[PDB]
Amino acid sequence: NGPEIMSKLAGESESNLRKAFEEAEKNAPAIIFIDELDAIAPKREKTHGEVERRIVSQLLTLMDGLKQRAHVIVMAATNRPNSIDPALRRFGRFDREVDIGIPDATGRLEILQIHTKNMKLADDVDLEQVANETHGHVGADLAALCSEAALQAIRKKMDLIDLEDETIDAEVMNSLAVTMDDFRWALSQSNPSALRETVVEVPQVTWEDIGGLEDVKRELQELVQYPVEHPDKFLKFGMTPSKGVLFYGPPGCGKTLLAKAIANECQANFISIKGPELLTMWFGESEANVREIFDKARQAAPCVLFFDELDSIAKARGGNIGDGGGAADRVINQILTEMDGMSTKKNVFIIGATNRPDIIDPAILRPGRLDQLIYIPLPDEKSRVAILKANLRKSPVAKDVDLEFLAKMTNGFSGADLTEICQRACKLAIRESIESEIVPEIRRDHFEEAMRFARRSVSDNDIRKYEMFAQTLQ
Amino acid sequence: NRPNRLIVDEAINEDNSVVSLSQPKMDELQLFRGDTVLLKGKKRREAVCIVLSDDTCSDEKIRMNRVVRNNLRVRLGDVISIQPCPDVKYGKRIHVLPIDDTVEGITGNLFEVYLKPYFLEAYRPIRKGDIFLVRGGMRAVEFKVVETDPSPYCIVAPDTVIHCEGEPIKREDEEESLNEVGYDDIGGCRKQLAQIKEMVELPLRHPALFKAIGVKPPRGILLYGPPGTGKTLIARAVANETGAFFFLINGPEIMSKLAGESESNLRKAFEEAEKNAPAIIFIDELDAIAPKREKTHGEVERRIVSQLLTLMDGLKQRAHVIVMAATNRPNSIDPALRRFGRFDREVDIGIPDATGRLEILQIHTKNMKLADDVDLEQVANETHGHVGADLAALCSEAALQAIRKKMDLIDLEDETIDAEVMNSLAVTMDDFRWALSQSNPSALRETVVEVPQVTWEDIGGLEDVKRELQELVQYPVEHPDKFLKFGMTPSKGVLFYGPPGCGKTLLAKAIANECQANFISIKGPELLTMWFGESEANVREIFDKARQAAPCVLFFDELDSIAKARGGNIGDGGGAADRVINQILTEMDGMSTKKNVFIIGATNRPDIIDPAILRPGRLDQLIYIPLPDEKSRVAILKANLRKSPVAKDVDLEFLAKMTNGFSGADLTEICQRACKLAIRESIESEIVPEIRRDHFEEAMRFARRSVSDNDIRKYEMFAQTLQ
Ligand SMILES: CC(C)N1CCN(CCNC2CCN(c3cccc(-c4cc5cc(F)ccc5[nH]4)c3)CC2)CC1
Ligand SMILES: CC(C)N1CCN(CCNC2CCN(c3cccc(-c4cc5cc(F)ccc5[nH]4)c3)CC2)CC1
Ligand SMILES: Nc1ncnc2c1ncn2[C@@H]1O[C@H](COP(=O)(O)OP(=O)(O)O)[C@@H](O)[C@H]1O
Ligand SMILES: Nc1ncnc2c1ncn2[C@@H]1O[C@H](COP(=O)(O)OP(=O)(O)O)[C@@H](O)[C@H]1O
Ligand SMILES: Nc1ncnc2c1ncn2[C@@H]1O[C@H](COP(=O)(O)OP(=O)(O)O)[C@@H](O)[C@H]1O
Repeated sequence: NGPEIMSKLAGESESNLRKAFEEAEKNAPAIIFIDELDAIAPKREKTHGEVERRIVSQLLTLMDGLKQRAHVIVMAATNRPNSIDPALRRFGRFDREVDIGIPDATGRLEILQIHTKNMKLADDVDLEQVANETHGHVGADLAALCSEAALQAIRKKMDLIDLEDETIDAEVMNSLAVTMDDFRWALSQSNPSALRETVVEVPQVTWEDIGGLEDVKRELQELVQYPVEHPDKFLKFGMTPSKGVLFYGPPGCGKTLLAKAIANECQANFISIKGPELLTMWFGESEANVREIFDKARQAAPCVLFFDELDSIAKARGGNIGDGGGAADRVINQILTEMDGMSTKKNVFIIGATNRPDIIDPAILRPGRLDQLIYIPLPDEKSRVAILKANLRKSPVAKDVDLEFLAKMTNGFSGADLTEICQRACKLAIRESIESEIVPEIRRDHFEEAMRFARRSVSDNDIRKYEMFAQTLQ
Repeated sequence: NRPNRLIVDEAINEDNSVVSLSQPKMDELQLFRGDTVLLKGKKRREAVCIVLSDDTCSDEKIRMNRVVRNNLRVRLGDVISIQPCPDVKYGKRIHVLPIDDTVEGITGNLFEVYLKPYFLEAYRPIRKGDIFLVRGGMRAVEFKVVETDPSPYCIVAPDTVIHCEGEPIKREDEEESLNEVGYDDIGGCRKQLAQIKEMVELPLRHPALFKAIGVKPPRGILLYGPPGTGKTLIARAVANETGAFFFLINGPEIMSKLAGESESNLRKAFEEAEKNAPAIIFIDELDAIAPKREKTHGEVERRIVSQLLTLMDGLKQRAHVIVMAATNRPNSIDPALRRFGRFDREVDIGIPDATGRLEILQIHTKNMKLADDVDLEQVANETHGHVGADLAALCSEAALQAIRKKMDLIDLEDETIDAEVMNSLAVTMDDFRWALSQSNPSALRETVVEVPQVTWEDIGGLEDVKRELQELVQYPVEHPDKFLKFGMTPSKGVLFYGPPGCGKTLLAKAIANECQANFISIKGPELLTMWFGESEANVREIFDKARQAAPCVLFFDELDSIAKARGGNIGDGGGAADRVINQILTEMDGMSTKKNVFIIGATNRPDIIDPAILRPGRLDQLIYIPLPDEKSRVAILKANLRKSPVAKDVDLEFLAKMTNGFSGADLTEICQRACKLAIRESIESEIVPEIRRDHFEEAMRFARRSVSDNDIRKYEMFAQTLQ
C-alpha cells in the first residue's frame, strides 16, 4: 500500500517494505503490487525532507536486488510516469511500462455491463446510449454511475413498505428494476473527472462519413498502409516512407474527418492536438509539453497523431504583416525537434492540417518531416450529393425531400456549410415535433426554410489563394 | 394494500403542533380539520395534533415539526401508524414542571413571560408526559407535563385556574434534546442540503440492508464553502436527525498534539466510531490535517496525511462509518483524498442568497421578541457578502444593543434576572441598522452564484428573442427524446451582440431565473484581471465552479474587453487570439457534454471577437439585441417604473416616441434622473414626496443618447451580413 508504508514511523517504514519482498520471495510465483509508487518513490531529485531519501533508496536496492532465484514480478501503478523517480526505470528495475488510460465509448459499454449484471435491468436501456454520454468517465466513475443508479431504485420502490427482518427476503427485492430515469439521474450526479485528460481513441468516423475525396482516400492508404504491410518492398529500393502529411485547403472541407477515417480504418489510436492546445503552450511559453504529446503518441502506437490548425500560432502573431519575426516560433520548433528525434517510423503517423499554408513555417515541409502536401479542395456537386447523403444517414428522413437538387444549387459551399443547412433543418423538425404535441419528421420545406439562412463561409477570392498555393506546387 | 397511509416529513410552515395532510385523498381518513387525531409513536407513545391542508404537500407524506417528532421518538422518513378519531374532551389547569438542565430563564412569574400568548385562542391539545417549546425573550425552554387531571389528553381553554411550580428536574438522557441542532436550525433554503439527504438516507438510517445487497455506499463526503457558511451545522444536523453518532476530528486539535501521538489520536477516532454504528465522523479543516499539495514543508505532516489516507481507504465494509469533511476550497486538500473510496462526493455549500439570507435571519431571531416594523426582508437585501455566521453575528450584535440601551439603566439584578423584566426589550430597526454598520463581511470577494431575481417583466420588448432563448435553453433538457431522434446535439452556447445597454445582461439573467438555474456572471474586469495578471489558469475554476453549480447559466459579460485592451482599431500586431479567450475555448470543448450548464456570451464589438469563439460546438447561436422601438420603449419605461411609485398625471407613452434613438440604458438614466429630483424635493420639502410630470421634463433636459447612429449601422452591418 503506497501510503501504508508511509503511515509507519521512520526506520520501521523500511522494515515494512523490505520484509514485503522477503515474504513474497518464499511464495513463488508472486506479484508484488505497489500502488501509488509516487508516494513511496516520488522524488525527482527535488526531495523535501529526510526520511523519504531513504525509503526510495531501499526500494531501488530491493528492485535491483532481485536475486534470480524465484520469480517475483513487481507491478507498480502510478498516475503519471513523470511523477516517479527516474532511477526506477533503469534496466532491471521497472523496464516495461503500460498506459492503461481512459476507456473509450465502446470500451465503456463493457464496464457498464460488468457492473450491472446482477442488477436486473429494465428492457429499454441498452447501456450503449449512456456509454456515449459518458466521455471523461473512468471505470471507477462508471462503477459509481451504476451503484448510484441502483441506490435510486431502492430509495423509490421497496422501502415505501419498510418491511424488514435481520435479512430482507431475496424475492422481496426482485421487483426492483433499474430504469433509464434512474441512470439519467445518475449521469446527472457523476462528477467526472478525467475530462481534462487528453483523448487517445480509435475514432468512430468511417469512409462513408466522408462524401467525395475518393482519390485522396486512396493516397492516404498508400502513405499509411503500404510501408507497414510491405516493408520488404520499401527495403528493396532503400527508400524510407514519409512519416508526415500536410492537408491544406479551405475551412470545413473535411480535413479532420479524413484524418480520423484513416486511423479508424487501421484501427489505430487517434490523438488530436487542436489549435487552442498549441496556443496554450505558446501563451504559457511552455513548449516542453510538446514532448509528452509525442511520448503519449509513442506509447499509444500504432497511432495517427493529428495537428489541427497548425498555423494557429502564426495567426496569433499576425498572418498579414505578423510580428517582425520570421515564420519560426517556440512550439512549432519543438514539433520539428520531436519529429526528427522520433525512433524511426514505428506505428506513429503524423498529419498536419492548415487553412493558411502561406504562414506555415517552411521548415515544416522539409524532407523527413511532413513532406506530402495534399490539397483538400471545396466539394463539387457529386461530392456534395455524397456529403449530404453522408450527413443524413443518421437522422431519419422523409422520402419526399430531394437531395440531388440542394447540391447543385449551393454553388460554392464547403462541406461544413452543408452541415449548417442539414443542422438548420433538423433543428426546425425538432422545433415542429415539440410544438406539435404542445408527425415528428423532416420535410422538403424545412430544407427550404433552412436554405433561407444558407451562408457560404469561404469567399471566392481565397479559393484562388488555395488554388494559387496549389497551382504553384505542381 | 390496505396500508395505513402515514409517512413522516420535515414541515417548513412554522407551527407548534399543526399537521398538513394530503388533499388528493381527504376521504380515506376524512378529517374536516382542527379535529383531534391520534399519532402512534414507538415503545408505547402517542401524540395529538391539529391538521391543516396544503396544495403543495405531497399525496405521499406529512408535514410535522421537531417537537412532535421528538415526543414520538419518530425520525424523518420514518412511518408511524395513524388513525383518525374525531373526539376530544376538555381538561383543567394543566400542570407544568421545568425539564432537563435548562431553567433559570424566568424570574418570578413564569406563565406571564411564557404561557399566556401560546395557550391563547390556540386550543393546543397538550398531553401527559410530553415536552413542548415556548419561545420568547431571547431564550427558549420547555415545560414537561407530569400531571394532567383528565386523560389520555385534553384540549385547553382560558376558563381554568393557573398552578405554578417552576423547580427543575433532570430529564432522561435517552431523550434527544431540542436544542441539539436539526434541519430547522439550518437556514438558507439552499436545497443543496436535500442532496446530502439522498446520500445518507439508506447507509445510516438503514444499516442492515447493505449487508443484504451488494452496492457501494459512499464512504467520504466533502462539504466545502468559505468559513461560517454552515458546514458544521450540516454534519451536526444530519447526525442529529438520523440518530447516527456524531464524532468530531477537530482539524487543529489533532495538530496541537505532539509528533507520533498525533496519529494515535486520529486513528483511535475511526476505531471508536467503528463501534458506534451508524456514525458520522466529521473532520473540519481537512486542509489542516491533509493540506499537502506535494509541496509539503516539514516532516510530521507527511505522516499525518498518509495515516488518514490509509484510514479512509481502510474502511472495512463492516459498519457504516460515513466520513464528512469540510474545507474552504477543494483545491486546498491533498489530491489523493478524492480517489474512489476516499472522498468520492463533494458538496459546495457556498454563500447564501438574498431570499436565502432571510431564513437565517429568521432562525437566529425567533426568540428575540422583535418589533413589528422590521420584516427582516429589507435587511436581507443589504446583506450580500454575509454568510450564516455573519448573520448570526448581525443578530447577536443587534440583540446586545437593546440590552445596552433599555434595561441596565435600571441596574436591578439578582443571581438571575427575572424572565419578565427582560420582556419589555424589543429589537428595533435602529438596532439592526447599527448592526449592519458593524458587520465587517467577509465573503464579499467570493464569486456570486445565485438564481437571479430579474424576471421577464423586467424586460421591455424583446419578445421573439425571449422565445428563442427558451427554445435553446429549455427544449434539449425537457425533450431529450426528440433531439436523440435526429441524432442532433443542441448548441451549448449563445452570443448576444448589439449596442451597449440594450438589455443583454437582463436577458441572460431572466432565462436563468425562469429555469431557476444558478447564474454566474463573469464580467469584463474579471477577464481583464486574468489577462493583466497573465493567469488564465483561473478560467478552469470558473468552469469547475459552474459544473458544481449546475444547472447554471454561465454568462460572460463584455467578452471583447481584452481585444479592446490591446486595440480594437489597429490593435496589437497580433491576431484575434489571446490567453484568456483561449482557455475559454479549451474549457468549452472539454465540458462533459451539455450537463445543466449553458453558456451565454455578450459583446458590443463583434468585429474584434476571436472568430474561433463562433465555431460549431462553441457559442454557435448569434442573437442580435438591437435598440428598442417605442413599443419596446413603452415597455422598458413601464418595466423600470413598476417599483418606485408614480403619480398618475405623468404620461409614459409620449416620453417614448420623443426619444428617438435611445438604448434601454439611456431610458434608465432619465427615469433615474427624475427619481433623483423627487428625492431632491422630498428631503427639501420637510426641511408630497411623489414623482411628477415635470420631473421627467427636467430629467429630459439632460437626456443623452449613448449609441451614435453611425455605429447602429456597424451592428446592422455585422447583422445584415449574418443572414
Ligand atoms: C486482411 C485483414 C483481416 N488482416 C488484418 C487487418 N490488417 C489491417 C492492416 N492494418 C495495418 C496496420 C495498422 N496501420 C497503421 C496504424 C498507425 C500508423 C501506421 C503508420 C505509421 C507510419 C510511419 C511512417 F513513417 C510510414 C507509414 C506509417 N504507417 C500504420 C497500417 C495498416 C490487414 C490484414
Ligand atoms: C410544469 C412545471 C411545474 N414543472 C416543474 C418546472 N419545470 C421547469 C423546467 N425547467 C427546465 C430545467 C432547468 N433548465 C436549465 C437550467 C440551466 C441550464 C440548462 C441547460 C444547459 C444546456 C446545455 C446545452 F448544451 C443545451 C441546452 C441546455 N440547457 C437548463 C431547463 C428548463 C417544468 C415542469
Ligand atoms: N467530405 C466531407 N464528407 C462528409 N462530411 C464533411 C465533408 N467535409 C466537411 N464535412 C462536414 O463538415 C464538418 C467540418 O469538417 P472538418 O472535418 O472539420 O473539416 P476541416 O477540418 O477541414 O475544417 C464536419 O463535421 C463534417 O461533418
Ligand atoms: N446557513 C446557515 N443557516 C443558519 N445558521 C447558520 C448558517 N451558517 C452559519 N450559521 C450559524 O453560524 C455558525 C456557522 O459556523 P460553522 O457551523 O462553524 O460553519 P462552518 O462549518 O462553515 O465554519 C453556526 O453556529 C450557525 O449557528
Ligand atoms: N429591454 C429592456 N427592458 C428593461 N430594461 C432594460 C432593457 N434594456 C436595457 N434596460 C435597462 O438598462 C440597463 C442596462 O441594460 P443591460 O442589461 O446592462 O444591457 P447590456 O448588458 O446590453 O448593457 C439595465 O439595468 C436595464 O434596467
